[PDB]
Formats: sequence, C-alpha cells, structure tokens
Amino acid sequence: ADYQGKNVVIIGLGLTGLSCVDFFLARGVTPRVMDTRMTPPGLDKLPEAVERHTGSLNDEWLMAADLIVASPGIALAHPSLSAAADAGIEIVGDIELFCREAQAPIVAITGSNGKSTVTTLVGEMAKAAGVNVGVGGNIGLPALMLLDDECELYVLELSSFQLETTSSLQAVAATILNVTEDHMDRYPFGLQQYRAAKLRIYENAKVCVVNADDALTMPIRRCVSFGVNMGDYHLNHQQGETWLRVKGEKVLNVKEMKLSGQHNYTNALAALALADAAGLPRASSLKALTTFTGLPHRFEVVLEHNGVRWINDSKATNVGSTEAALNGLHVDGTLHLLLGGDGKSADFSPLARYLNGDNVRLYCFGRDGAQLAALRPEVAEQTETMEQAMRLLAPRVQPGDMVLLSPACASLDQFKNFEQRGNEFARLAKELGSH
Ligand SMILES: O=C(O)CC[C@@H](NC(=O)c1cccc(NCc2ccc(/C=C3\SC(=S)NC3=O)cc2)c1)C(=O)O
Repeated sequence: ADYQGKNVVIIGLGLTGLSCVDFFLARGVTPRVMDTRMTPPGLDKLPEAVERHTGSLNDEWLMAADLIVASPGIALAHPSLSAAADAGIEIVGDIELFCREAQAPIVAITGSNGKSTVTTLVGEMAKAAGVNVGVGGNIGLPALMLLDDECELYVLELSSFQLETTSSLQAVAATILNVTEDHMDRYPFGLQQYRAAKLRIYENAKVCVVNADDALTMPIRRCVSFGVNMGDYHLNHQQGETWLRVKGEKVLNVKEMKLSGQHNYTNALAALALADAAGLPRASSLKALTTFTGLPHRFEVVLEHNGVRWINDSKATNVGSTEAALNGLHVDGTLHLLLGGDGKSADFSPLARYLNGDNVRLYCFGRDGAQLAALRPEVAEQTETMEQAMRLLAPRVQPGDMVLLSPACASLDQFKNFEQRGNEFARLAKELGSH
C-alpha cells in the first residue's frame, strides 16, 4: 500500500496509537491524531510536529481525511465515524496496516477466553523450532512494532474489535477458541453481532481451526477441529491419566505439562493444531508444551503460605473466564471469591451454579458490585474498591482456604487495565497473607 500524499487521521493514542504515528512518519507521511480523552496515555510522547486534537473528535479533520486509522477502543458505530464511512472515507486499524506490510505468514488467534495463552504457546513452539517469531497484537505489544524483514512467522492475538477494522488478513492458520458473552456494551445487536466480528478471522485463512465443543466458533457456511471428546485434536482419559491425541494417536501425556486443568489441555490442543498448520515440527511443539509456565494474571498463584493459596486471575474479565476458574475447582476450606468492576452488561447468572453450599464467600466491588452480590446475597459483602474487599476478607481467612480474584468484569472503571488490578491484588495478598 502507498500512503504518500494522503491525509491520515489516527483516532486513539496510547502505545498502539503511537505505533501508528511512528509507522506513518517512517514512511514520510505526517498524520494527525485525535482522542476523546483530554490527556490520553502517551500524549507526552507524541512528537510536536504531529498536530493533535484531544477531549473530543474533530469532524472537520475526519471529513477531510483520505484514511482514518481507528483504535479498537473507539466504536465504528460512533456517529462521527459512521458519517465518515457514509462519505466513503476509508477506515482501517493497526492490524490492517500490519497485514498489508507483513512478509511472513501469520497465525491469527481470537476467542472470549484463552487467546493470550494460545498465542503465547504457539510463539514458544516457534522459538523451540529455532524460528524467528514475532508475537503480539494485545495491549502491551502492538503489532506494528513487530514488523521485521527477518521475522519468519508472526503469531497475533486479535480481539473482535481489531477484526472489525481488518480486511487484508490471510492467516496461514486462524482460530476462534470459543464465543461466550462479552463486550455487550459494544455490540448492541447482541451475541451474534459479537460472533460475526470474530468470524472475520477465517476469511481467506489457509487453515481454519475450530472448537468441536463450541458451535459458535464454526463458520456459518473442512476446518480442523479440537475438542474434549471429539475433534481431530482431542483428549484421551484412561486410568487417572490424560493424553493429548491427534486423530487417535497419542502425542503427549499431560503430566509432562506445567499447566493443569481441562481448559489448559484444550488450549494446548488448539496451539498444536495451529503450529502444525503453520508447518512447525511436531516434536519441538510438544517440547514447548512441557516448558510453558503460564501467563501472569491467569490463575496465577501469587502466595501460598500458612495453609492459604492466594490466586490472581485478574485476566478473568468476563463470565466465561470466571466459570472456567470455578468449574471443577477444589478448595479444602472456604473459597473467598473477589468479583467486580465493569461487567459490560453481562448476564452474571451462569456463575450462580458454582456458588452454593457452606464453603463460599463473595466480596463484590466496583461499578457492578451490587449486581454481583445479588448472585447470592446471604454469603456476599459489597465494598467500593478491591482493596477494601481484601482488607475485609483477610481476617476471615483460615488454613485450608483459597482467596481468588476472578472478577468476571473489566477493570477499566477503577484501574488502567487488568494487569494493574492483578499487581495490586498481589501486593495486598503479600501484605495480608503473612504475619
Ligand atoms: O483490562 C481490562 O480490564 C479490560 C480487558 C478487555 N479490554 C478491552 O475491552 C479493550 C478494548 C479495546 C481497547 C483496549 N485497550 C486500549 C485502549 C483503551 C482505551 C481506549 C479509549 C479511548 S480511544 C478514544 S478516541 N477515546 C477513548 O476513551 C482506547 C484503547 C481494551 C479485554 O481485553 O477483553
């Protein structure tokens, strides 16, 4: 693509918006930047040569543009963006710009849960094969910063939002891992609209990898599949042993993995299917499965001390993710479960089946704390903040207990992101969980 001489407007700054600014400048195009936040993240790092408008969108600049580059954090349905689309002004995102330039195959991964873990795993599979791999696409690692003529493979975690503005992806292997209700605040036509955004990932993909146990991951109209009992890649349970299998052949006894639990086992299957389709050697891919230790904020044990395990699962930002942490969970004594934040209009009721019995306490906070408490008011406390919740529950904690942050909500009402929320939990857990 050739951007020379174009009037380019970037909407949304932060690290990703900055990556877009730098992309155009390096190509001899000076873009303009706008952000509805008065002082968005990264403002101080924008060069002074770049004109910017903050605190609102500027329709004069939008309607004059030849190309709009929209952050995934701004809805395409925003009136100012829809007016530009109606006028025939091209709108893309950073991932689109990346796909137009990439000179290595792309493995593309989305889904409501698991997409970071799968993306990181396939990255480790590539490294174990000695392939020069670029891994990113999420908040901390903008895709455009990965671009490098020496890269031999890219592995991208993509959100529904990024996919909405992407049209040139031709993934060597693409997956939707699962679709469970999330981001309803951005999808006013409901679950099927959210699904449709994710289905975009399979367009022009060489291999599609679907979840045999989740029909919403399947194109609406020859995909490779993974599942628990069913699928080209599936699990084989005999004795107390679990195996990863491909078409009936055993490939790995999961005792060799550091990760544990059924959803980690299906994540490993999806990652193997992707790696296989991308041409990576199977034997090195299996090696990577044995060495991978998990991501921070993903059911991460931050302290095990005095008979109590404190678990940071701050990356549980929707109901399906919390349900994965609770489903099959073993607790010797009482589970003290922290819920709260911006629930984005989600139906929390699917959590209710996990919350019966004498050994559960809920500590609910943030924007939607009252609705979370209402799942079972007799075992629930509500506070404004997570720190208040933590200081309220810590005196009640007994040897045998588990304290679990798995909030089912975004952190954005009170924190910069789920990583800051996790880090604060870990700090308080270390404070409160010893003498
Ligand atoms: O961290 C959490 O707790 C939420 C996790 C959960 N994040 C998002 O829903 C999400 C969606 C899109 C973007 C970002 N992260 C970067 C970003 C954050 C805020 C903005 C806000 C903008 S842009 C603009 S113009 N005006 C704004 O307010 C833009 C980009 C986050 C997810 O990954 O599922």
